[PDB]
Amino acid sequence: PEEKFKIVRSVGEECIQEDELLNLLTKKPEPVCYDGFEPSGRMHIAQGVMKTISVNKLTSAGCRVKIWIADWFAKLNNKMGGDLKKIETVGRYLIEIWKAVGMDVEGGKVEFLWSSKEINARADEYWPLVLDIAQKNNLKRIIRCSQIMGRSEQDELTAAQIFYPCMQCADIFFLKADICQLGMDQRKVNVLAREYCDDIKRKNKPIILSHHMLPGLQQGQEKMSKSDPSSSVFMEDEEAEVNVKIKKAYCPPKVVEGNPCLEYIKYLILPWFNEFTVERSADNGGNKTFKSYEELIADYESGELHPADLKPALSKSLNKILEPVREHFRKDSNAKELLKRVKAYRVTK
Amino acid sequence: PEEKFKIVRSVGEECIQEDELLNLLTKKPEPVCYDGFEPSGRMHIAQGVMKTISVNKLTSAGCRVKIWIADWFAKLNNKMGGDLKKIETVGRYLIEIWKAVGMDVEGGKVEFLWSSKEINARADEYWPLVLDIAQKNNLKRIIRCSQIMGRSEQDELTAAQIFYPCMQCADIFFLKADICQLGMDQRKVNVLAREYCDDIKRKNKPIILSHHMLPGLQQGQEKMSKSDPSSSVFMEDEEAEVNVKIKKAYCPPKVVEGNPCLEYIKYLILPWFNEFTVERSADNGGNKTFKSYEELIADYESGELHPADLKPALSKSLNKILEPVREHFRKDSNAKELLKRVKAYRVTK
RNA sequence: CGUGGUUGACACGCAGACCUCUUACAAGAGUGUCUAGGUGCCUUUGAGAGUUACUCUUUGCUCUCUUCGGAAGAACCCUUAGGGGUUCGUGCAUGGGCUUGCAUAGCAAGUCUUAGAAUGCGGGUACCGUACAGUGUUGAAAAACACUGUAAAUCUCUAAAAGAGACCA
Repeated sequence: PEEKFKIVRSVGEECIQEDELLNLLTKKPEPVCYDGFEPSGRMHIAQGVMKTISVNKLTSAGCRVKIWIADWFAKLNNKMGGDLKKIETVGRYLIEIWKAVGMDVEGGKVEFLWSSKEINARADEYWPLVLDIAQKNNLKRIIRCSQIMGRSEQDELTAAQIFYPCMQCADIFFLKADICQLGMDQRKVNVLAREYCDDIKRKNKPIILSHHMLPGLQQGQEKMSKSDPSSSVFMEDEEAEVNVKIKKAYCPPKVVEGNPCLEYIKYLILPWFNEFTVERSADNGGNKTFKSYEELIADYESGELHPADLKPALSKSLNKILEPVREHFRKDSNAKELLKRVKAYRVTK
Repeated sequence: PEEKFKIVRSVGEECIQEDELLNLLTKKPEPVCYDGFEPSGRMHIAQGVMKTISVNKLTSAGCRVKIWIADWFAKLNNKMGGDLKKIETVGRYLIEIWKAVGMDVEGGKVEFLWSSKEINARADEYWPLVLDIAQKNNLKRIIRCSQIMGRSEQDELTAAQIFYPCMQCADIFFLKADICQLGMDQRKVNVLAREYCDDIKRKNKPIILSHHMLPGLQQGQEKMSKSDPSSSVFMEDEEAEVNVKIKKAYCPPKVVEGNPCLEYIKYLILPWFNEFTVERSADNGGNKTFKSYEELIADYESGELHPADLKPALSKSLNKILEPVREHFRKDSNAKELLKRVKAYRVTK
């Protein structure tokens, strides 16, 4: 159990009630983890590789993982202008992406569940939960959750966006989930679920495992934005595109704070390869291999590792990571058509 | 058409866009009318007999009438504490009451539709309408509709009670409704549906027919309350209960304004029996039979008709109206059991 | 846009733009790459009929002499040399004066400037120079010329279409 605990706890940066997590792992052989994904356009790296890492860690720990393809949820936040057909193509594209990048789907522990299909099949189960969750929460509490949409409390919220936290909270119980492994931006809704548990006096509250939000490639971008293709590495970005984006990426020398390249290495490269190799000429200290983030940050702060050397190794590593996805979308005709259609779609806020 | 227009218009006190109503009657042979009824406990007189009068008027005018048994709508407002089983029992009790009092169900123009069964059967049609209606409407607008629940905008509104106006507005289109024949307290949500039509650019807006709210038997009670059994005549109230309630009813002499008994005569006795007879001794001017409300108010204000005579004749007329319901619930075992169970239930606000 | 090479090849000066790199931009660099269009000509053209949702408005596309009497220019038929014959190229908007009420102007309305070509845009034209692929040809290269097609790749790619009201909800 302690090994399982360490593995899962490594997935998220924040864990609410770690003791409950440990008890769950000891007592339940196959805990249920989920994450919810709006098919909101081209997938950037945090959705593909970081989520693959988290999910594979969870499955290796013995957990079952439900990937929630949030198609009506995409509509409610007006993605692709609310066209369910374009949403469905986007979701199929996303599923193909996770398959190609190395999601352990074949292990039989990962299930892709579509929100519309599942809720339609069992609406009698679902909507009562939505309605009650609303009933036990006052309005301001729901508005506070709007960040799950990438929207602020000051935004003119369409009342469908007041819906949105309600069904997302309901999903936790409809899916019978034990671990809420989601981004920090989902935290407010996840907490809501525990609050609801108090109102209904349900002892077994869901765990919250909040993941780090990978910053955007430009300065001061706490999170990647699909609206700026230049700040974000997309799963199907060509090697030249990746190289250019990384080259332009913010990376002041000897400054670790807010250096998005370093977080890319920390959260993407090291968790994937377990090591990071910087290839340099003999005059430049030669090749150096880093097995921990601490070594990288130490040499970077000292100035032994200069951004000019850091970024090329970085780009090479991401290109290696992304090559299987490019190959899949090049070889598989259905994935190729899905990607063509997705790239043809205008991204809506 | 003009005869049909007069008949229908006589049903509601307010009619929005009367001209649209006239065109509707001229163009569509069978206009579809609805009203929604929360199975919220014992049926007080205005829910049974006045609605029978209105519905029979509409059907006599050739309209189709859908009686909406709003059981999820009942749950959302915590009626009977939100238990669908007591809600269903109450709804069956209401249907039995409407059958017994003389609802023209045999005519084939009145359809009792359950919110649960209908919405569950066609959720794909229903819930998108709810979601879009919410999407177009800002939150303050939804809260303003809370009166449809018997709740104020200052009440701690459960977010289910923000659901409630949206679901009710959606009902209008889900039922494909042409005439919203409902109480004045529904007006705000009814108007919402017309506003929605502008937003979706739907030319054919639903006609809005708002009924008078029958006052409670006590002074200053603009509407009957199920929380005060003494102020409300229940359809199954025994003759003695009716007599006592009418005796205690507010009825100052020569004062017409705010006099409930006169309102019952105007809205229940005349529309039912087309006349009302006050039986008096020869020394008290003998029996007098009134064919119109103007005669009633004139003689009452003059003081020729004293409350001591008005109340007995009034109670006699209500007892005559209610006797079929008492007989039904006495003879039919299923109705008898339903009434027993309903009377056993605590009314929740 | 200038300097020299009289001339041209060919060099210097000016400016910009594209491509890579020194990164985080900024900043900087690099001949790494790109930078002549004009000329003159025609062009307000009546009215009707046919051309899809049903009808109406606005068009677009087709059939008759086809506003100043539009085949402008092109090309083909012949033709003594002046010509004719044949096919095609056949667009949109405003004015200001006078005149009816408005202190005057807008605002509501009538003829006139075939259209004040008067003012604009658009398009079709033949010549020049651009490059390119072909062809001949002078040239060891560079450089030079006759012709061929273009310079906006290209086509309502309409399945006529935009609105209003009907079938009627």
